[PDB]
Amino acid sequence: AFWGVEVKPGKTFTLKNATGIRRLHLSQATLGHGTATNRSILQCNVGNKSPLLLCVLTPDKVDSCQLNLEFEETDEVIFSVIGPRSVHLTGYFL
Amino acid sequence: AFWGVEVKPGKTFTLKNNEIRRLHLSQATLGHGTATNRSILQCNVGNKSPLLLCVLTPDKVDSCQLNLEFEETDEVIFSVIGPRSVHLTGYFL
Amino acid sequence: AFWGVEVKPGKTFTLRRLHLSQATLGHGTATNRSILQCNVGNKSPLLLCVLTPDKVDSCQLNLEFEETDEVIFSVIGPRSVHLTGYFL
Amino acid sequence: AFWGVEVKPGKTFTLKIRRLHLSQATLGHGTATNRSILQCNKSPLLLCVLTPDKVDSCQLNLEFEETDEVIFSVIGPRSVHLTGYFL
Amino acid sequence: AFWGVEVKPGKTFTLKNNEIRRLHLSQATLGHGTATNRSILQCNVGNKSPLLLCVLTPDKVDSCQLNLEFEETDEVIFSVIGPRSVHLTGYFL
Repeated sequence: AFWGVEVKPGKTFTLKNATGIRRLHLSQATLGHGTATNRSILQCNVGNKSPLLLCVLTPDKVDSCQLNLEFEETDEVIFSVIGPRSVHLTGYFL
Repeated sequence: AFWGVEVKPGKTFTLKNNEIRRLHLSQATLGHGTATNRSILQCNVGNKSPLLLCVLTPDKVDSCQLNLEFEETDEVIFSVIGPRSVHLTGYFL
Repeated sequence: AFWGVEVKPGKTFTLRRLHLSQATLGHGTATNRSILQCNVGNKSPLLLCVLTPDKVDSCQLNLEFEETDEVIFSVIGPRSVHLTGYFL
Repeated sequence: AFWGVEVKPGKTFTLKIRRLHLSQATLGHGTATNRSILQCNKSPLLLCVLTPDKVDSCQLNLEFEETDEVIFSVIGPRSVHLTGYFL
Repeated sequence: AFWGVEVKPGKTFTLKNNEIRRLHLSQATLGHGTATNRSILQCNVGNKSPLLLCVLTPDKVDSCQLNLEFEETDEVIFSVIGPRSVHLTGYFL
């Protein structure tokens, strides 16, 4: 059931499917290790639709936060991180 | 299925349930900008008196959980009062 | 499904299963805190949350009610509290 | 469905009705500035810490049954209002 | 239903399913101590690379919601990096 991935500052995670589609519950975003003080923003693109901000993590202030989103899509979902430090996404499949 | 929209400052998003789904609103995140004044997320199902959903303060409370649910015949109008947009995210069912 | 009410400082609201999701501090310039209180019948009052202006302006509750008994929400403090949630 | 109890700074609460969902802990009335800790009982586990004028309430979202040990205690100067609902 | 364990600093707790239940991890609370450095909750499944679950900072963020669920064939290794323990609480099913 458990699911998780570290999305890195220049890299992107894509969630695709393979005729069946699983439903993923994204629960938590946690700031990764680093010394940089600038914030990291978690961003999401479904297809070509404009990107949506999921959360903002500020080192030593808001180091992790709840998301509780759910994904069961026919289009690929692209998570990206803008900022100096990676974001650990954790959750579970339904 | 995933759902989301960026509500710009001083603008309105309208949720229609015409052609019928139940939306779970999960998260509100402050958008990009340099302004330090707060943004308030507002909701009105009807021309009714608006109810406050949450307050986002730059560099203090940049996002917050909502966990509201909508399944209405009337339109639902979300609005943002403040200098920076609010990204609403959630999911159907 | 959506449900909500603004409980004014000097006022009480009286209430199948309602999921109370969110409490948000209302407009005003007062800096004193507001406390959300709940009286279910002759029972002693229980505190649901505390909102402090410019510090804790809203918070999750995630409570549920379906009560043959009358539920009375009240706010002690200078500013109103917007309660939001949903049925079922 | 609604459920709640004020656990006083020096008193223990036990559950004695359905599958209980503990949702919220709120600091009770008082002027004391010292922290209050909510504890559960076997070595006891901390559920949350509430600090006056800093963290006055917080989410829990745990599930209990009377079949369980279920011994809640509060260590600190101010009581803790536990609120939630039965399943 | 209730479940919980204190993961001591630098130590490991193992969630083992065999003989199979679904555990809902709800809450992480910082344990007793005077150290001001942060504690990080970490999760491994088998020999894969560890994922960060949450960060607890003394006197700032002393506890936080997790709402993770586990129902795996392999052991789950929780670990704490930092000076103070982390009390994990949750429930089965």
